[PDB]
Amino acid sequence: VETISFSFSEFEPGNNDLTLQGAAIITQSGVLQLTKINQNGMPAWDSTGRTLYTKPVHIWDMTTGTVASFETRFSFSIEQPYTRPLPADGLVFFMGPTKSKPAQGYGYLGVFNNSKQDNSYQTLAVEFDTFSNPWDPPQVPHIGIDVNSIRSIKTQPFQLDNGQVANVVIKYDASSKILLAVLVYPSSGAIYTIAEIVDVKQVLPEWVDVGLSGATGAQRDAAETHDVYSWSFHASLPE
Amino acid sequence: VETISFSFSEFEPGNNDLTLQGAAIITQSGVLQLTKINQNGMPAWDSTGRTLYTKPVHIWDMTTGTVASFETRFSFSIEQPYTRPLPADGLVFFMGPTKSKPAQGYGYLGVFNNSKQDNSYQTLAVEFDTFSNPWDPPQVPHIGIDVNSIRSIKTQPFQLDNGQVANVVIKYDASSKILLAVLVYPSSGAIYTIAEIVDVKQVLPEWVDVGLSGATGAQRDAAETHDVYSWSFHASLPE
Ligand SMILES: *[C@@H]1O[C@H](CO)[C@@H](O[C@@H]2O[C@H](CO)[C@@H](O[C@@H]3O[C@H](CO)[C@@H](O)[C@H](O[C@H]4O[C@H](CO)[C@@H](O)[C@H](O)[C@@H]4O)[C@@H]3O[C@@H]3OC[C@@H](O)[C@H](O)[C@H]3O)[C@H](O)[C@H]2NC(C)=O)[C@H](O[C@@H]2O[C@@H](C)[C@@H](O)[C@@H](O)[C@@H]2O)[C@H]1NC(C)=O
Ligand SMILES: OC[C@H]1O[C@@H](O[C@H]2[C@H](O)[C@H](O)[C@H](O)O[C@@H]2CO)[C@H](O)[C@@H](O)[C@H]1O
Ligand SMILES: OC[C@H]1O[C@@H](O[C@H]2[C@H](O)[C@H](O)[C@H](O)O[C@@H]2CO)[C@H](O)[C@@H](O)[C@H]1O
Ligand SMILES: *[C@@H]1O[C@H](CO)[C@@H](O)[C@H](O)[C@H]1NC(C)=O
Ligand SMILES: [Ca+2]
Ligand SMILES: [Ca+2]
Ligand SMILES: [Mn+2]
Ligand SMILES: [Mn+2]
Ligand code: NA
Repeated sequence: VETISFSFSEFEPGNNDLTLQGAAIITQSGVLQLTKINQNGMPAWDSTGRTLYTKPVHIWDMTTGTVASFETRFSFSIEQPYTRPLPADGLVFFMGPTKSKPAQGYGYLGVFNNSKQDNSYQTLAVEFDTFSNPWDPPQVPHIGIDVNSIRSIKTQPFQLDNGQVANVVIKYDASSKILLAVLVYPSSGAIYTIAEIVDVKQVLPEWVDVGLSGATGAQRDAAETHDVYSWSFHASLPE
Repeated sequence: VETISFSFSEFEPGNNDLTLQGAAIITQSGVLQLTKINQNGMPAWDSTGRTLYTKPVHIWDMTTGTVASFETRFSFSIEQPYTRPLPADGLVFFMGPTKSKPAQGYGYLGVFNNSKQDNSYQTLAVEFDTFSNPWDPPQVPHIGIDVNSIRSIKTQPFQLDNGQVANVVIKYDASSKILLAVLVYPSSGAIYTIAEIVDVKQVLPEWVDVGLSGATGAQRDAAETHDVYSWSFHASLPE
């Protein structure tokens, strides 16, 4: 069995196990600020930032036909400090082709280039979307399972606990082809779940990068924090 | 859309919306004790108890082919206070034929009669199993998805937080046929998930009872509490 796993209980600046793209920085206190926080402590609009795990993950093999099972977990907080305009745009965990660079910001969350359903993306993502774009359901925030498109195949509305920490669990079972995501707010005890059938060999390349991305909006103060406090991942490819 | 739903933030004695079976009592403090607590506060062995919602739930319709989606949530605690022997047996949420009475206790959890795979059970269940029977995985406790058998089609080990309250979310989407279950321990933050494909059209009857059952073990002090503090449910049958 070919397995790979990492576990960041906090984030430390400088360590070359994570690549920081765009606006993403790691604070001295250990927080991954995906999008920019101004000097006054307020989130900046027109910001996009990602991080990628530096080593690639073997997810499936075309010769042997085997598909890996995987699971990722992270804790994040989104603080929306303004009533007007609406906050934007969200954060997302995404898996796709290696050596990728930040795509379009705003409602494309740094992962996609437009709203088109296109297999050439080769990207699977679980989004936590805070702004209702024309391709979105009306309710925000919502969890979404994104398969080669920012237009989710499945969405689940959830109520933001503004400024508080959420715990995310995402798991894929290759035998059932079930992709599963759970959000828990320890502050309130709220639990949200979403699941859908994802055939990974049809979606992802054989080797992928895993990463996290966030984006703020396209007009002044259409913004919110996208802080991540911890991140772990594990995959096991049968041989 | 044919919809049914209930919600108990606590339980009160006498409420005719819940039928109590076997050893199940509702204390004055509002707790549903599925299995017998002795007068010294210690859980009794050789105990089986269940509760049923008094109204049936329309899960699917034969003439139209539509299948309902549903979700249940409850909080429970299991305390294992004896150092010997091993505790037993667990508790379970189950859906099956209406007007049912308690089945066999011990490892059958008050829901099944034997360890057979028998489609005439017509019973779907999500178990939280504390004793490893010959048909069980070796790890206990574990979550299990039971389809017409106490022999789970899928299990997930989890670590008991002795005496602490756990929150359970169980969700079924009829379109993807994904049955999902989540357990969260607020006391520790632990999160556990499990999911598997279930075609309730081939499993459950058209109308079902929903319920909770618990059982202690078959020898002295092979026992533990099975207390439930809240229970909610919701099903929506498309038309
Ligand atoms: C969202 O949009 C991003 C911005 O466009 C995409 O990124 C760009 O992707 C293109 C590939 O389509 C990259 O361009 C290539 O760069 C390589 C390496 O230098 C060149 O070898 C390659 O050129 C050769 O192939 C071309 C056909 O593709 C031929 O036309 C050409 O003659 C060569 O034979 C090509 O470079 C371009 O060639 C055409 C010229 O007009 C152009 O000037 C020149 O750049 C490009 O580098 C890349 N940009 C960035 C910032 O990454 C992005 O695409 C995804 O990511 C890239 C890296 C690839 O992995 C794609 O397969 C993938 O789709 C896309 N993002 C997503 C998620 O879709
Ligand atoms: O307000 C945040 C959203 O902005 C969207 O872009 C809009 C932009 O703010 C401006 O108003 C422009 O004139 O219109 C576009 C809408 O097409 C952005 O697409 C969305 O994701 C949010 O960031
Ligand atoms: O110890 C608890 C378990 O008991 C199991 O029954 C056993 C019983 O305890 C006694 O030892 C008897 O002689 O053997 C049986 C095993 O067949 C019970 O089946 C299990 O669910 C637990 O309750
Ligand atoms: C389970 O036991 C009860 C009581 O004997 C019986 O009525 C029921 O038909 C049994 N079901 C199965 C599948 O054996
Ligand atoms: Ca959006
Ligand atoms: Ca058992
Ligand atoms: Mn969305
Ligand atoms: Mn079991
Ligand atoms: Na905060």
